[PDB]
Amino acid sequence: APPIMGSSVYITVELAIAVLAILGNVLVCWAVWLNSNLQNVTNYFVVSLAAADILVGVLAIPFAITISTGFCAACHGCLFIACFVLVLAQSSIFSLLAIAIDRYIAIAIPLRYNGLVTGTRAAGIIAICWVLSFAIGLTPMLGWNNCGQPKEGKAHSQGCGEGQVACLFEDVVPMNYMVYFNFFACVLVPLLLMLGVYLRIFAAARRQLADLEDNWETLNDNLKVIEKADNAAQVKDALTKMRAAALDAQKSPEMKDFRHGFDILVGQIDDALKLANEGKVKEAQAAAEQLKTTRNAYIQKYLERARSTLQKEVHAAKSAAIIAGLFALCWLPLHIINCFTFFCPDCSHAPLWLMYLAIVLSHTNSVVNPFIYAYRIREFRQTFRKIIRSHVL
Ligand SMILES: CC(C)CCC[C@@H](C)[C@H]1CC[C@H]2[C@@H]3CC=C4C[C@@H](O)CC[C@]4(C)[C@H]3CC[C@]12C
Ligand SMILES: CC(C)CCC[C@@H](C)[C@H]1CC[C@H]2[C@@H]3CC=C4C[C@@H](O)CC[C@]4(C)[C@H]3CC[C@]12C
Ligand SMILES: CC(C)CCC[C@@H](C)[C@H]1CC[C@H]2[C@@H]3CC=C4C[C@@H](O)CC[C@]4(C)[C@H]3CC[C@]12C
Ligand SMILES: CCCCC#Cc1nc(N)c2nc(-c3cccs3)n([C@@H]3OC[C@@H](O)[C@H]3O)c2n1
Ligand SMILES: CCCCCCCC/C=C\CCCCCCCC(=O)OC[C@H](O)CO
Ligand SMILES: CCCCCCCC/C=C\CCCCCCCC(=O)O
Ligand SMILES: CCCCCCCC/C=C\CCCCCCCC(=O)O
Ligand SMILES: CCCCCCCC/C=C\CCCCCCCC(=O)O
Ligand SMILES: CCCCCCCC/C=C\CCCCCCCC(=O)O
Repeated sequence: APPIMGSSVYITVELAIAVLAILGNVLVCWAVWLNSNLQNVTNYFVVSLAAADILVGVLAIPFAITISTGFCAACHGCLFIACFVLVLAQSSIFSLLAIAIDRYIAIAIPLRYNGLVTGTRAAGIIAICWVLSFAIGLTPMLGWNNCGQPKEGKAHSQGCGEGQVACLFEDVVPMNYMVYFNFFACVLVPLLLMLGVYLRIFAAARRQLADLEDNWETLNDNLKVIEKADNAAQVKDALTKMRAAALDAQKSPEMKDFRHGFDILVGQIDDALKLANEGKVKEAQAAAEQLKTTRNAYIQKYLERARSTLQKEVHAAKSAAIIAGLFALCWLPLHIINCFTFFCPDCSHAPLWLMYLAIVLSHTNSVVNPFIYAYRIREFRQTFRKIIRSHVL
């Protein structure tokens, strides 16, 4: 069948993908620019991500279309249009790796997060990572290429000029770079680091929610113990434990009542302890019952406001992990095909239709991030609606 027929489907699909990558990711950047609530360090790596996805539809996809033709070109010039998408894919990994780290710092040390993780530093890291993306993505241009052994039978068959080659990806980029350097070192290892960072985010979250439920139990159980105690020493024991678990939880209009609610609580425990150390066992049990009023007015509201925040931090970590995981679902096929081309020379090269299919799959990854934000993030969804209603409609 004529090559232009199959090539037309691939090109139409690529262009259709390009439009969707530019539209959806320009919509993300427009939301982060307008909504002040969306302006945080975590969302500055999202804009770096969206920028990389914008450049895929504007440059990487046009470049991919160009190299599918095998047009005659200067080898190093063809080497650039073959390696530019590696820069964009490398930038996406750095951002994906920074979001995972930023979400870990947020849940592992929320108190020193505002000073440690600032916007000006996020900008310096984004700039640093973008430069390194060009260094890593264009390494073949520094010498690790196949321009020293061009297929001159292929170049002559296509009427190429002196110093030109038939611009094909696997003919100018060595496969040991794509497998050992790009896939294993620069794509796989970083994705494994993310997997481990997300394992520690969720581990730190399950632990903290449980430890807050342990204090909530240690208080009420010690209150029940006092309501059934018999002497002043028992009461003094159940209060010594409660004071430890109270100050332990202490560690805005809401933070003012949160600090007042614990002053009352810890103070009321001091009230009962003095009586327990004075031999008054009845007056101590009565003073401890006033904690039941502080509990149903301050403590139970704090426990639930802290439980909700930990849940909101887990929801966001999951949303971030769905973005890095879908990056693997889209890029692993094309990487796994390169491994078969590289590791098994006795295997038939994957057919051209599977290459196209794997190539367009890697490009659909630049369309899906705006959908995860709109689906899994309430603030992004609302801001997308505002832009669509006010400007696009
Ligand atoms: C700011 C952005 C939009 C500029 C984009 C410039 C791009 C399209 C330019 C920059 C370098 C250019 C390449 C450099 C060298 C060659 C070798 C020549 O034998 C074939 C064209 C080719 C392969 C060029 C194609 C177009 C190219 C990739
Ligand atoms: C969710 C993702 C990671 C699963 C996708 C795995 C895909 C890319 C794997 C599964 C089976 C693989 C194929 C199995 C057999 C062959 C025949 C061989 O002569 C060329 C490679 C080729 C054609 C493989 C290419 C890659 C392949 C299609
Ligand atoms: C941990 C996961 C997500 C990373 C991906 C695993 C990759 C590296 C694995 C999965 C399947 C593997 C391939 C399975 C079969 C073959 C055929 C063999 O003759 C050469 C090695 C080769 C080509 C393997 C290379 C490595 C491979 C591509
Ligand atoms: C098969 C169609 C003919 C032209 C081609 C090709 C081709 N063959 C590959 N073996 C290949 N491997 C990659 C990868 C880059 C980063 C990770 S995997 N690419 C790039 O990904 C989209 C393609 O258009 C190209 O830009 C590849 N292209
Ligand atoms: C295709 C079914 C319709 C749904 C569309 C989505 C699925 C597209 C997936 C693969 C298309 C490529 C199929 C494989 C084409 C192989 C061509 C072939 O058999 O080789 C030519 C042979 O040399 C001469 O007979
Ligand atoms: C708006 C920013 C995006 C600009 C992209 C411009 C659209 C170009 C799309 C595909 C270009 C592919 C050209 C193929 C080159 C080979 C042609 C030939 O061999 O004669
Ligand atoms: C805004 C920054 C502008 C710089 C953009 C980079 C443009 C040049 C990119 C790659 C240079 C490769 C072209 C060299 C021709 C190939 C030489 C050869 O094969 O003999
Ligand atoms: C590091 C961030 C800025 C990088 C922007 C991209 C500029 C181009 C980078 C490398 C170009 C190397 C290829 C130069 C062509 C040389 C051709 C030859 O030697 O025959
Ligand atoms: C072959 C050299 C290319 C440079 C490597 C590119 C891939 C980056 C992989 C790991 C970088 C590690 C530093 C980034 C932060 C993650 C560290 C961590 O696990 O906490």
